Parts: sequence; structure tokens; C-alpha cells
Amino acid sequence: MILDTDYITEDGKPVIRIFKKENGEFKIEYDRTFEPYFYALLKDDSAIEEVKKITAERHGTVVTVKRVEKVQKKFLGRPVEVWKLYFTHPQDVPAIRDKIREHPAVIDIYEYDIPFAKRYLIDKGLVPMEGDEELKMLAFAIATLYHEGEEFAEGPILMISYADEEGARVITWKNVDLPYVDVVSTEREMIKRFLRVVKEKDPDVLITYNGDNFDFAYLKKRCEKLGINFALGRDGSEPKIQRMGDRFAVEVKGRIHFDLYPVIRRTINLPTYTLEAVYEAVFGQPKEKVYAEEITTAWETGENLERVARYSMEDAKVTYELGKEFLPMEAQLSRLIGQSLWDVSRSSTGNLVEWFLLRKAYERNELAPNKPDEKELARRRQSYEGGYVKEPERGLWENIVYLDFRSLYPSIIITHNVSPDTLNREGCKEYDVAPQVGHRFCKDFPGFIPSLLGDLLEERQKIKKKMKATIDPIERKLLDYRQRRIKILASSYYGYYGYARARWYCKECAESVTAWGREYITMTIKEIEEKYGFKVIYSDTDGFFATIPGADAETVKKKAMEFLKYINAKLPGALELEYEGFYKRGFFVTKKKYAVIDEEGKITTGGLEIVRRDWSEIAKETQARVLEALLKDGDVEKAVRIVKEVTEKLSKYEVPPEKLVIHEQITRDLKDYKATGPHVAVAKRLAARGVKIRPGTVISYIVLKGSGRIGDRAIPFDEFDPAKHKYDAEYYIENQVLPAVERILRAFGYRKEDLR
DNA sequence: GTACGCAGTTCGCG
DNA sequence: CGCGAACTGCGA
Repeated sequence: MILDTDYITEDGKPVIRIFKKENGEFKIEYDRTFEPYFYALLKDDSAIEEVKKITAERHGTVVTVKRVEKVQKKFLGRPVEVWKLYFTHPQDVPAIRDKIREHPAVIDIYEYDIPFAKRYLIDKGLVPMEGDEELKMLAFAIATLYHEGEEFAEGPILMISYADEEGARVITWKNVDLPYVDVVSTEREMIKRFLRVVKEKDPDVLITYNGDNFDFAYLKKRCEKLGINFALGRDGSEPKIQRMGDRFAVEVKGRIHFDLYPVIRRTINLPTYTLEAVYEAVFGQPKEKVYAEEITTAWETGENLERVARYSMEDAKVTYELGKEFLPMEAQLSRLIGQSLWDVSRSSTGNLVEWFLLRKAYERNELAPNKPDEKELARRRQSYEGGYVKEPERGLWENIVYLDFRSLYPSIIITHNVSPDTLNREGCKEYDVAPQVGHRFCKDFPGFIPSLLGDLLEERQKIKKKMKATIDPIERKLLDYRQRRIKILASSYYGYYGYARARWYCKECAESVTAWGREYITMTIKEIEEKYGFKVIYSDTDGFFATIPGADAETVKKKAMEFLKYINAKLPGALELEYEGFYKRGFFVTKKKYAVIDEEGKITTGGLEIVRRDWSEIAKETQARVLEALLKDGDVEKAVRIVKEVTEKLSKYEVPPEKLVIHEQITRDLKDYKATGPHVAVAKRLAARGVKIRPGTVISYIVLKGSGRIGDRAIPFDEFDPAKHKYDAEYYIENQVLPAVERILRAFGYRKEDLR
């Protein structure tokens, strides 16, 4: 099983290292034969003699083109002639590529920003994370001494906890009477013992929760301050801190540093992403938080260090448990994308699609388009029309079916062969024509993306079959993870077409896909109303709710089935409308806001405050209980009484302040805000106290009693002192609970004033 | 990764 | 000094 690749330099030459786990043994394979390269498109072949002479400078050393070769390739499916330019070292390419591109005989250059070790995995056809190999994992976490207004890692690490299958332990340099605590004499001795623990356990994976931006950078700054060779790598190297975007990332050679934080952010939508919140959300068990101030107090007074050590131990333990849950998933993603787990677990959706496409392009001798430069990026900022949203027939409805298309956009892409290499391609004998926008797509050969998308959907169907028949539960689970990742990838192509930084960006493809989608959904709506007497209540992009006014439940279900058989004989190719469910009652608030209940009593909602992080729990729980009284009990009067009891508890300050927390993430640098709201005002006061605030930080605040701007009265919740602070009961009644429920109950004649 | 949509905060204008 | 526009977050 391949775990990772990198390269080192030997006498000026790159040597690829393939880190492997085969039959339980860590192994490094070395490859000295791989040459870095990129491509140049020339105005005339004779010009290669001049291009060959171009030089540049690296670390004082002259950079030259090593060797050149004319190759034939395809660009968007058309033959093209380019020159492959070879170099001695991969660091030669960034040094020289601009001077070559700028040459007057060079039209353009291609595949010039592909990192050498990832180039290697593609060109050799190697796939990471294949095989039945069991990886050894170890989570760890640190606890530190913090003083307000200090510089990063000015204070010592107090505890290092670690956990694996055999349990969890805490190393610390004060005496703590717990059986899982190992006591050492100093911070230095604690770090050194932790190093020895890692070396002795020799894990394949190190699991952290936010180790990329806290724990490893803290350990490095302490190791520097203390003069410790932080030799975590299997080659004896120290952890490598890399800048990645607005943030950092930490790699450990010969291991995989698995930081759960970016994995969870792009996998689960949660109100906050504290370790405690993620743990409870995933396993349903509570984890108590101990705050820095309590840690510092406990360390400085020596009082109650057992609480701190238990917190530290639980940190490592739940980090291990979350690692066990999420690593096999990401490992299947790594295998599907064909790049290392380290890279893939940290990569955005668009980047994941692009690396998969780069590999498929290589396999098909297709030269890759470049990422856009600044000019082209500005060219690509125009938008296009999206999905169809019908204005709902607002109110309460009965006996509702929901019908939707199976993977509408992937089905359109495959059926109509929507791809940049088929778009308006001349000389074909069959075309499909996008409605409204008019773009033509040739059908004479599978387009690059349709062909890949069809293979993905097919393989996903084969995997589900093998799952049902396999007796190995491990294989079945890993197959499950793979088929789920394939589905996600399949559903990512449409958005990637519209992604202005995409190599294979194609606005014409994107808007053809949404144009066909609008046509298919509005055609279906028109047919079910005109030929089957349904009334469509609401529709958004790829499905609709409908009923037959005055018909009983079984008539609506039967007639819906008859309509499906009718309509699906009219839909071409992969398009398929399906019966998604039957709902006894549904309430439609506005576009994108509804709630329905099935015949078993389960309520599902779209777009309602109940799922939003920026609405307080008191409002969300009140909305949930109202929806229960209406859809499940038909008891409007009960729902009204519920809102009144809630507002009465807020008025008497009887609601627990925990239910009053609002969460809103910071989306940009604090400097770039044109307007300041509550969460921005709270972020700025925190940052004014030294607190790191980056895009993606979730501000969790509560609104206190007073007047003026809400922003002026908002404090972070973990500063809420129930004696020094009184929350704004009128705000939570008037701006949170009542708005969330008024838009529902007004359909029955009530206004806000009747709900207090 | 995309477009479409609601709606709460804040501010400024007339 | 009510009303709307800008800004903002997050919801197929």
C-alpha cells in the first residue's frame, strides 16, 4: 500500500521516495529515473533551438533546459503538437518557466505547476491507499499555559496526551494522582518522552484535532526555545510546517499527519467545530470543556490538576476515536482521487476534482488546460442562470408526494454529452442543443467529462452489487465508503464547470446543464398538472411536491405512480424521475422553506431556522415544537400556547443561557468588512485581545440586556457570567423566537401580538 | 464547486 | 426617523 511520495536531492538530482506499508512493514522505495518536465507550444518548430538556450538562476546555480522532445497530444480532444521540455531538477521549473513562456516564439506553456511527487503518482499510474493493509494510528493533543496578551508559545506546554487502541495516557511535569498520568520533571523531559513514545509505537498515522495550526506549531516553537531535535519523521526528520492558504499545514515524513479539523469542516455541517461539539455530534456522548483560564489557574495554584489531566486525556481519546471513524473514509477518497491522504484530507472540492481530472487527462494523452491568469480570471466573473424555483402555494397541505430526478445534473451531462471538448465542435453528424442558451454538443464520441462521469456512475452501481454479495465485512464497509465518495465526486462536476479557477472551466457547459434542468423540471410540472390533474405545491431545481386536491392518500400515491411510468417513457437517456416519498401533511413557508411529515410521524424540513447555526436554540426548539403541534397533532391552539409559555420563560429569565447562543462564522479578513454586525463586533474585540481570527472561525455569542446596536451588547458566550450579565429577553422574544414561528402561525390568523 | 432565496443588522436619506 | 438599500450569513 502506498502511503505518500516526496523527493529528496542527491548530488543535484531528484530522487523520488515512495513511502509504503506492505505486509505490515514500512518501506521506502527510491526512484532516481524520473525527470521533471512541462510543455511548450511554439509558433514554429525551428524556434526550439532558441528555447533550448534559455537559462535562469536558482540558488546561484544556472538553470538550463536539459533535453527537449516533440510529442503529439490532444487538447480538448483535438490533435496538437508541443515540445516536452525536460529539466534536471523540479526546482528548475518555477525558476525558468516564466522566461520560456515570455519568449516571443512561445505561444504558451502547459502543465508547469504540477508538484513533482504528485506528477510521479499520475505518470506512473500509482494509486495510494490500495490493499488490505492495517495502519497503526496514534492521536495526541497538548495542553498549554496561556496568559492573556502574550505571544504564541511564550508559555510552556503543560501536558501531552496520546491515545491508541490500548488506551490514553497523559505526560506532565507536575504531580497528578491519576493512574494514566506519567509524571516527568520538566517541560523538556515531557517533550522528549513524547518523542520516544512516538518512536517506540512507530505509528503510520498521527491524528490531531487542529494540529496543523495549533499543536505542532506550539511544539516546534517550544522545541526551538528548549533546543530539542523534534525528530518525529521515520527518516528522523522534524515536522515540516507548510503555508497553505491563509493557514498552515504540518507533514511528518514516512507518516501521515491526519488533522481531523479540515476533514470535519468539509464533511459535517455543525453549529461549531470545537472538539467537544464534533465528538458529541458524531458519537452522542458529552465531552466537557476545560478553558485555558481554568488550566492556567489549576497549574498556577496547583489546585485541581486532576480535572485538567482528565480533560487532556479525553482530548487524545476522542481524537483517536474520531480518527478511527473518519480515516477509512478519507483513505477511500485518497484512493479515488489518486493522491496521498495527507493532501486529499486538506484539499477543497474543486482541487479534488482537478487532480482526478489531471490523472485521467494523462491517461488519455490529453494536454491539460492551464489555471486562469488574472486577466482570464476577471473575464470569467460573469454568472449564468441557475435552477428553477417555483413560488410555493404557501400554507398547509395534505396528501403530498415528492418526485425528483435521479442525479439530475450528472444525468444531463451524460445524456447530452456536455463537455468542453464537445461544445460547438464542428464536423459531427449528431448534436444535442441546449434549450434557451443554444449551445450545441456533439454526440459522435463520449466527451471527456461525460465518459468519466458515466464510468463513475457505472462503477458505483457495480460496487453496490458487490457489497450485497461479499461476506467480508471489512471489504463491504470500505466498498461502502468508496461508492459514497464516487457519488460525491460525480455530483461535483457541474459546480466545477462554473468554478472560475478551474482548468476545465466551461461557462457554456455549466449553463447548458442548468438550462436543460429547468426545461426538464418545468416540462414534468406541466405534464403532471395537465394530464394527471395534480396541483404542484412547490418545486426547486430537481423535484417537486404535488397532490390531487380532494383525493385521498391512496389515490394520490397510485396516480403519482401512473404519472412516473408515463413521464419516464418521454425522458431521454439517463433522465429518470422517481418517487421520493409521501407526506401526510406539509407546510410551505416561502421559497426554500418548508416542512413535511411522513406517515410514520417523522418531520423533515428544508431551509427553516431549525437547521441554521445563526438562530438560537430557544428559537429553533420552539419552531420544532410548533411544527410538531401542527403537522403531527393538528393542534394550532397547542402551538400558540407553546410560543406563549416560551416567551413567558424568557421574560422571567428562566431560559438557560446556553439556549441563547448564536453562532456565525467569520468569512473574511476582519479588515475587509464593509459593515460591522454583532459577530464581527465580537470578533474585533477578541482580536483586540490577541485572539486568532481567520476565515472560518465560528463566533459564538449572546445578546445582553441594554439598548443600542445589537453588536454593542453581544459578548462571546464563554465570557457570559450569569451574575455580571443579563441577557436581552426582549431581543430573544422579538428578534429570535417570534420571527421563527410567526411566519407559520400567521397562516392561521395569529400575529406576533397574539403569541406573547 | 454553482445559482437562487430569505431575512436579520445597520445605516443613511428625505 | 420610518423605510429601504447594503451588507451579511447560511440555507438544491
